[PDB]
Amino acid sequence: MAKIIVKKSNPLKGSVKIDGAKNAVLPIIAATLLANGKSTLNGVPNLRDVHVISDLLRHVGAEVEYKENTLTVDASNIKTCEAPYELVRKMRASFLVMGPLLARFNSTKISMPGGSAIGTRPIDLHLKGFKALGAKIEMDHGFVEAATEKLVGNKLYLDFPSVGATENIMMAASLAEGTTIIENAAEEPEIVDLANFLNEMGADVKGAGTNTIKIKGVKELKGAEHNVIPDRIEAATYMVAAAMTKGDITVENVLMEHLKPVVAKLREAGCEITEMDNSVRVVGPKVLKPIDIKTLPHPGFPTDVQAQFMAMLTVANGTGVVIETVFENRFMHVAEFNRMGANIKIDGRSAVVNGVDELHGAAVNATDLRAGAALILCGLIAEGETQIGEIYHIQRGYVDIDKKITALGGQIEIVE
Amino acid sequence: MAKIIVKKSNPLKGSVKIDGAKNAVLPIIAATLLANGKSTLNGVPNLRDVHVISDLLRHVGAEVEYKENTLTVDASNIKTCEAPYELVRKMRASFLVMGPLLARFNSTKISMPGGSAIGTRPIDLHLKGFKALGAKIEMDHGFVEAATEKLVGNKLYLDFPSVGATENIMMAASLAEGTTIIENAAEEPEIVDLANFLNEMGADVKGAGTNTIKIKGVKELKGAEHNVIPDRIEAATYMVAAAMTKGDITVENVLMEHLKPVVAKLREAGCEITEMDNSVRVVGPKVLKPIDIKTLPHPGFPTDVQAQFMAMLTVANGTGVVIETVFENRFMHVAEFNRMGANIKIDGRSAVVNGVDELHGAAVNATDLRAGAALILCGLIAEGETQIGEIYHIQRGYVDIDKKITALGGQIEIVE
Amino acid sequence: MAKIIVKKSNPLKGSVKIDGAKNAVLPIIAATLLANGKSTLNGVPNLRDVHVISDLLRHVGAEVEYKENTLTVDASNIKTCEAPYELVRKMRASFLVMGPLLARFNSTKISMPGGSAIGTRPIDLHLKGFKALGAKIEMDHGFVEAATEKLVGNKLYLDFPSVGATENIMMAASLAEGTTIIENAAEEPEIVDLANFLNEMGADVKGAGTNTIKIKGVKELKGAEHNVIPDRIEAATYMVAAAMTKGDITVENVLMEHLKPVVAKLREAGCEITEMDNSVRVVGPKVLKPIDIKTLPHPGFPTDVQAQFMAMLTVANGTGVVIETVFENRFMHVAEFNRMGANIKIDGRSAVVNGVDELHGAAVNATDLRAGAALILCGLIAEGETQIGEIYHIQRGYVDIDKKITALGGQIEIVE
Amino acid sequence: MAKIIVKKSNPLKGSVKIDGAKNAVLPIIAATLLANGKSTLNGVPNLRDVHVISDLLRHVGAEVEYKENTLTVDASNIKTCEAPYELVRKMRASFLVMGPLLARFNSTKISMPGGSAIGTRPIDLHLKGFKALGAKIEMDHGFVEAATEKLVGNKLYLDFPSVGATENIMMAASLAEGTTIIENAAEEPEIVDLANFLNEMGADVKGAGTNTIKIKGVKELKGAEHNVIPDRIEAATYMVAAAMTKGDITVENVLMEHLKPVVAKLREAGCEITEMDNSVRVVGPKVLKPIDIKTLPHPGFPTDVQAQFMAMLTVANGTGVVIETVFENRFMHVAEFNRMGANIKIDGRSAVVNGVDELHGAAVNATDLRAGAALILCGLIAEGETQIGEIYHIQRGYVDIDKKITALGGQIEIVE
Ligand SMILES: C=C(O[C@H]1[C@H](O)[C@@H](CO)O[C@H](OP(=O)(O)OP(=O)(O)OC[C@H]2O[C@@H](n3ccc(=O)[nH]c3=O)[C@H](O)[C@@H]2O)[C@@H]1NC(C)=O)C(=O)O
Ligand SMILES: C=C(O[C@H]1[C@H](O)[C@@H](CO)O[C@H](OP(=O)(O)OP(=O)(O)OC[C@H]2O[C@@H](n3ccc(=O)[nH]c3=O)[C@H](O)[C@@H]2O)[C@@H]1NC(C)=O)C(=O)O
Ligand SMILES: C=C(O[C@H]1[C@H](O)[C@@H](CO)O[C@H](OP(=O)(O)OP(=O)(O)OC[C@H]2O[C@@H](n3ccc(=O)[nH]c3=O)[C@H](O)[C@@H]2O)[C@@H]1NC(C)=O)C(=O)O
Ligand SMILES: C=C(O[C@H]1[C@H](O)[C@@H](CO)O[C@H](OP(=O)(O)OP(=O)(O)OC[C@H]2O[C@@H](n3ccc(=O)[nH]c3=O)[C@H](O)[C@@H]2O)[C@@H]1NC(C)=O)C(=O)O
Ligand code: NA
Ligand code: NA
Repeated sequence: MAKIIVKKSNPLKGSVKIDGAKNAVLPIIAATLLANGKSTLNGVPNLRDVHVISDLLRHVGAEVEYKENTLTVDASNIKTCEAPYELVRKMRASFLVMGPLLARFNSTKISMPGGSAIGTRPIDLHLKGFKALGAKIEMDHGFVEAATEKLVGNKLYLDFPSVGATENIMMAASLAEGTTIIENAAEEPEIVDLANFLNEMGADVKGAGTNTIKIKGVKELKGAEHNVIPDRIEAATYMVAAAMTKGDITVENVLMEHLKPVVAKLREAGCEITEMDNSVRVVGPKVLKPIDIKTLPHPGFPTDVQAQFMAMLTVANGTGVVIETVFENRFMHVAEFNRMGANIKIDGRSAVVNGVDELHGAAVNATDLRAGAALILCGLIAEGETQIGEIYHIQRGYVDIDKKITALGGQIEIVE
Repeated sequence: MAKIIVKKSNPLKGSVKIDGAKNAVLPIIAATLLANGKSTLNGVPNLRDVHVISDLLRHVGAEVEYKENTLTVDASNIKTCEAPYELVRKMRASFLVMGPLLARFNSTKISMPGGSAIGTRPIDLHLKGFKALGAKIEMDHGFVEAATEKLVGNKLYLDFPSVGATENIMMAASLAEGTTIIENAAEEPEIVDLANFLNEMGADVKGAGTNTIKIKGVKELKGAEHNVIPDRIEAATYMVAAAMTKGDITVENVLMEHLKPVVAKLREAGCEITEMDNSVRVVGPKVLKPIDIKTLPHPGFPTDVQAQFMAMLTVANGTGVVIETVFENRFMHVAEFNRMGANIKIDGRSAVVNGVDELHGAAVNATDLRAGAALILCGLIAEGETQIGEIYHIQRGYVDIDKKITALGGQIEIVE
Repeated sequence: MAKIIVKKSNPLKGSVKIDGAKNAVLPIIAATLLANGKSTLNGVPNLRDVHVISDLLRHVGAEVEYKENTLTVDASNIKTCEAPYELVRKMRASFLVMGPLLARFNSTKISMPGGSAIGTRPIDLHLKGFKALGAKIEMDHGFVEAATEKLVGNKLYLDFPSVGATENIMMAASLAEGTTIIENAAEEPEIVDLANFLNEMGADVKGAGTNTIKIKGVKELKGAEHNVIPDRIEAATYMVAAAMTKGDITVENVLMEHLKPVVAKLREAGCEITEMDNSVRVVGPKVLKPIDIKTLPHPGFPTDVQAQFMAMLTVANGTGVVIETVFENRFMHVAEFNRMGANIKIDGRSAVVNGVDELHGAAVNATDLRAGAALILCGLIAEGETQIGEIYHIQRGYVDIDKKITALGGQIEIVE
Repeated sequence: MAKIIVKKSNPLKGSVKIDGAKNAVLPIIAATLLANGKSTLNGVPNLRDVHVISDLLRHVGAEVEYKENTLTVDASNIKTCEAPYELVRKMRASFLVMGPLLARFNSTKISMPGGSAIGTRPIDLHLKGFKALGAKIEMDHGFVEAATEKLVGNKLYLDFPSVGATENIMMAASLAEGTTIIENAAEEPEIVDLANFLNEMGADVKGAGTNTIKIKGVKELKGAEHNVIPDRIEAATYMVAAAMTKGDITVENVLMEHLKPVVAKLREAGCEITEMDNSVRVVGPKVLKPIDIKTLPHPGFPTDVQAQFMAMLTVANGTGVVIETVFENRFMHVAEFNRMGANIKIDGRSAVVNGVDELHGAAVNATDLRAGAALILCGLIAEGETQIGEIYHIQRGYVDIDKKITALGGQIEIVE
């Protein structure tokens, strides 16, 4: 089956346009279900996970049309409030329809996400929020059912500033009676994009991007046009590629505000970075300085760039430490980096990376979306040729990574 | 040497006035050193750590006067910029004079804090910030020296949202040339109090209490009058005491905004809590419901109430899990709780508490400030009599815990 | 693709014959490569991993014949000393030919194992041992090459009592010049079986099953007949099944010595166990008592029975804690147990299991060999019907689990 | 109060005689209580912990005489079976009288050890063993009481190969009716010494030093003469000192068998070591090679030499990783090493040591016995002068460390 073949490449040089954020668009597509009427989402990346959640909206009865980076949804006449096992198994962000459906129909039944490549990932905080709003929860043969006679706003506290739980609870609260306060909310940029979209539909959401979000429920929402924010993780991926290849890359169609920790850590590693209004230029250092990273809730260093920064550290001039506080098992890529000649040792949530002279091409498997992209970065600097398998992991969340890297001068090819 | 003797007590009932926040006043006292002139701090708790940092200010040449909860400082004619080993060894918040002194005199030499009861606690992020402002750092025989020809504002990123580093860097940046941005800042309420005080002295600090703080340096600051915020951890301590003793306590002179996670978790445990403008009433449940807590940066659950909530969980109706993400070794109290008949097992950063019928009085030692207070809470509900040793831990950060608990109907006595 | 369908079942009752140990036979098959001549292995389980390593022996030029639980190997005329990427990727115990090949031909090149379902699993200790014997090591594009002018016995210390490293080093040392001492050796029963087989071929291996193994190299080894020990993990799997289903099962063709920790922990959980010469009877309790387990090197509790004991604990009468010290990510099954209604929370290497009334059938995926078998145990007691996917994990290491459970009265079927 | 002053020293050269093992003698002194009659222990180190447990034996009514490294005990006419809070608080090995007293009198009451400098250290496995022998356990106000109508031999499984629990259970089982089997026993050399002493008194203990110990109870034991084994941790401490100071030291009166992992790791670090019958010569390398250590049950690397090897690694030529699997909080020394200019970062149970050019003298505090000795090793190589406080930690478990290091050419002094 399919492989990505990467060869030792030239320093990457030129411009790359960044697509719309996967992780903004998935909850915003779920949010269209809140509205009686038609929404228009612009800047939608052409990704498999977008098509899967589109098919979930079709399954519950919304009218969905995608073309040329615009997705329309008419949720006027939703029929059903069940998310079947196969769709949640394919893509766990499916779970984000639970909030909207519960809010629109007072009842929903959603397959409970199972194992994940990057860890045991419970959805307890989502359900905590729904119960605080007056939903009763029960489990039936792998499904979780939530039903109420009406949602009522309430104060609720998130034990962890969960991105997903913040999204699900915000959407449910938008149509509740009264005022909801989400304490210890996720501050991620995608949370702000979602809130903006809810407000464009007629909601009253304040505080998004802060530690506390206040939602005053409205009786009804209407379809609206929204421009999705740019993919900050894709941007970061190309910024790291510039660092690792000692290249010079302008990343176009980005928001600097959303890239703060990545910019800071790349500068600490030796990069020369120029921040502009809609773009950032990254020039890689001649010698990579070892740095440490610790993944944390935004605006701490993002776990979605952890594997990619680890890959950069494998040829840094010294010892770097990576600490993963957000996910349990997000080190499955380490053994693959080691096949390419890295010197990485893990214990618990920390990985000690001892920089080597260079990596050497080898047959490797992507273990997950961000680690696969990290193996592509390894393959750009590794001597010889790298063959990456299980490439569906990559293809589900990066638009045309082969074409974008090809246009920056790298040697990469998807073969079937 | 001295002991606190606690006996099985009546349910606590009545009102308790909360003192000024230890952890607000210590950085605000350090901040008085920034000003050429005299500051007046009202609501200063009469605590040993206040007197230690006062003596540190005396050592560098400030004029300090304390009386009846007001502290005045005239920092007009500071002489010296060295913090000696004995003062930092006695109280590690001593380290918070480094920022002000560096800013006022362009040079400072500060003993580097050593071991701590609750963990290995580096000060690397403080120094990261100072270097970003143009300070050169070097180590000399246990001291860290930082010197510059002038501080210049800069963007800097905190790998962890460190309370202390946020404080130290904010104070240094207040007199720097140009604009400093602290990304991934601590959002703790004490950070806001400090910023307010800097602004009262003439500074330009915006964003405090958010994830990003922007400081535009000014050439000079002037002494100002400030009212310190109330001690949110002391308040929480009494709120827990109400829960554990099945009492009914009004905590006076508090800010509900600062107590959000404690209020939420006590309500989840079964308490009936009434939030008012300057006070909160806590009525304890008849049966404590087991809850889980996870310590996190504000507004996540505070590590300073972790031991005290653990103590509550030792008689809860089931199994609770405590996860300490902020400090490394903040479980030294567990063996002492176990001497009183708790059923607690730890591995790594998690403690599994299996609720028991009741605790039984025993001879125990406080291991640190918040754990000692937790042993007092255990002793209020434990059968018989509890004798607590190493009480200096407690006395350094609680005002008259014997008198306040005595006025709420508990049986407690300090003996010499 | 294929599924195992398990339904709520009767208590299991009757006898089950245990097959030969997967984990004894794989290193013993690698060890046949040491001998110039023909070996005969009896009690070989008819498992996919046996056929994969057989094909690896074919690839290097040994003559291999399997029939009716006997495998013969003639290693007289080995041709090549390379283990290709596809065979090691399929089955990482492939790596165990490195020791024999290095010893027979003074040179070997072996693909370095990559990611594993249950953790990042380096092979550094294997290479440490080979270097101590005089091998030079280098990496070439995912392969590790080891070559010497002659192996010479030496003292070497294992940082961890690695099963695989102990096996690989013992086999290499059997043909070395002089005496090797392996300090901090694995004491697992499979290590003793291997040593016995080496001695049957003419080796001089003493201390196997103790913390120190002394090998005096011989110039040549000869094929021998060996009876492989019974599969202690398969036995344990059926013993757990008896406990969980409240059944009464005699496990036939086992060695009690190898089952000590499993027998002790099942008795602590409430089982009535009768140890006999070649068999053990397990009668399950009416109420399962919660127990804690901590995985450790033999004779500590085996990590290969961890998932299966976790599954038992999901319906125990209280709270049990599972601590995995041997493998990093061996909790991927937890999310699947949770889909079936378990109440499991993990942090770091510990899992807190809060016993529930009963499990409920659901669609689940095996994540690995021992966890898949654990999902079958869940499905026997879960209400309704459980559908298990990714069943190749199970089928690679259990002989006819459907037929054996069917003969004990359970309802299970493999469908294609 | 008292300090140890160490100055940058010459390479250590000469011979040092090692004393009797603290950790052998403490359980062997407890074991004298088993015998009706008089025991004579030779090679008893003149240590405070020896005098504390001697006073515990006096408290229960044994006749104890110490002189010139011989301790006699007549346990003929024991009166009482209670270990008071003050003696256990002073020295937690006090707990090891519980087994003997329970066995001699069928009843005992022992204060339950509280907090410890190096971790939360439960005694649950001790009690598990006693209950398996027919003892009923209950807690009374910090004491644990264990009583039976008679101890009866039984099989019991240790979840962890606890040194203390193995000792306590072995001593209790020596006078039980029938045969006890301890599965997953501690294999530490001190366990063998104890068993030898029990057998010298008339017991029947086999398997000590293996993973399984079988005790056939006898009705009565008689006082015997015993020669205690040498202190393997003291020996290791001086061996490390040779490595760190680039010296050349013969350690006299040792058993090489007990030092295997320390010898292996020092050789991996670059030392030239010569093993002899009663002694070992260690010559330190010119450049220390970084190594990793992982603490484990014997014969894995001992946790009691972890701090001392960490100290060696602070000036090694590269990055070493220390992993502590045995104790929870055994990193309290790290902040003190950092005051002396080390570069150590911890997360969870792992410490990353990044070797520096040299350490620099500073005021430091011992946190515990083995860490204090490690600070002395730091002070021998640190530039200038090191002042170590809280020296009682050191003095309780090292005989005349000042005099022994002075005789090897180091500059050290205890001042009062
Ligand atoms: C890996 C992905 O990207 C992830 C990204 O890594 C994380 C962190 O920034 O935030 C999103 O996941 P998420 O919403 O599942 O993440 P969070 O809920 O913040 O999870 C972080 C931590 O919270 C825990 N968590 C989350 C929810 C909950 O109810 N309980 C809970 O314990 C998780 O198990 C984890 O330990 C992204 N996904 C989307 C669709 O936005 C992906 O799903 O493809
Ligand atoms: C225990 C105390 O209270 C503490 C309270 O527990 C914590 C957390 O809320 O915030 C203050 O400490 P702090 O400023 O030292 O805490 P933080 O800097 O946030 O430390 C949290 C975490 O960050 C780490 N940290 C901090 C600074 C740094 O340069 N590097 C670093 O790794 C710490 O080791 C720890 O793992 C309080 N002290 C004062 C005077 O405000 C006490 O010092 O008495
Ligand atoms: C899961 C399997 O069964 C496993 C079983 O779980 C373990 C533990 O009992 O022992 C065998 O693996 P193994 O030989 O790879 O296991 P070990 O080497 O003991 O690994 C235990 C620990 O040591 C570590 N380890 C091992 C070798 C090494 O060079 N370095 C290292 O750090 C591992 O990563 C792990 O953390 C079994 N496999 C066979 C074929 O005997 C399987 O491979 O199917
Ligand atoms: C630090 C000391 O030396 C120690 C030495 O570090 C350790 C490890 O080698 O073995 C002796 O302690 P010990 O008998 O208390 O140690 P162990 O019982 O093996 O403890 C190791 C691990 O097992 C745990 N443990 C032990 C007993 C128990 O019932 N439950 C339990 O969980 C401990 O908490 C720890 O995590 C030494 N003490 C003596 C008097 O022999 C000291 O007490 O001064
Ligand atoms: Na844990
Ligand atoms: Na770690």
